[PDB]
Amino acid sequence: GFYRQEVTKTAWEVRAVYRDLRPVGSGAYGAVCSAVDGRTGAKVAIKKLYRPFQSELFAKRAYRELRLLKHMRHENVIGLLDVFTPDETLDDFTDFYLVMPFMGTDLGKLMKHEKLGEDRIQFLVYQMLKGLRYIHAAGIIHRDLKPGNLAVNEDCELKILDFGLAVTRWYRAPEVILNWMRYTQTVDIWSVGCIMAEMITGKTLFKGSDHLDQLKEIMKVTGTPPAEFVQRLQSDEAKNYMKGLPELEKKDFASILTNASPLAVNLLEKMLVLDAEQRVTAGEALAHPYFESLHDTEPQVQKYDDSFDDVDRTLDEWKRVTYKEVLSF
Repeated sequence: GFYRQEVTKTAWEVRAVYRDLRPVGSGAYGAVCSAVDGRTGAKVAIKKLYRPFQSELFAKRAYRELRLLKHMRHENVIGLLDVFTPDETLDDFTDFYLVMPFMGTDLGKLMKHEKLGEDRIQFLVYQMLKGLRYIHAAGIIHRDLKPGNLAVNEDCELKILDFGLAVTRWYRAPEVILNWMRYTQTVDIWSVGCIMAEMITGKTLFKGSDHLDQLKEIMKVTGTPPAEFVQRLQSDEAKNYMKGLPELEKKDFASILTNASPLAVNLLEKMLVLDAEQRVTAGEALAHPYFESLHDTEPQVQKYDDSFDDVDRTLDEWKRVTYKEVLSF
């Protein structure tokens, strides 16, 4: 009395090298399939961009994603193995595909599926910080680091995803919630801290309903910042808001993270401070004694020039520049 049917029937056109296409995930900007590279035999992930040239905004974002992926060459940062288009000429150019190493899962699902002891947590945070140090050395800020953006394979190797293209705010720095200061690289550090805390205790550290509730939950732990920090804020609304907050003392992280080693508590105390200038950088965090047991952790990477991304272009010009990028691979 019933019949089965596939309802989403999207069509892919990929190089003959990649065999065994299998869906993995979807997204607003593209869909991902697993495949096997016939040459090396390695497992790869192929992302088909979702209508990249339906609008000038989508085209700009696809071009920036492509250039960011081409620029980064680090083991803890997702990179490009290949880029291709099935279209034969520029006038027919409508779809292009990105090829990346295949990661079995992301840290978000892993936190609910797997036991994460001290050693695996240490290694994962270690890889996060190395990838972040590489990204920051290139002058790029992730700005939206979360467990879903951290891919992990079977070897506990980690890669950062969706960087520079800026669930939503439990891992956002306080300067991102209120937009009260110019963003620095250390915003990503805050995210790591949150993630690391959630890795240790198994509970979201700062889980708020609305934005102001997020800041309430944050300052319950960090305490109110000194008035001097409030006077250096750029936003006037945030300044007036922080003025009228009742005084709150800093809570001891050992009481918060009851099942954390002293070194973990120390590193987290240096990561989760309200003033971004007082936060350790990725390199300083990597030098913490918490990572002493791991092999030593500057990257020589060219500064990323975003001027080419900000050139005002028509859709035809976006298609031509993206086509050149695709063919230049």
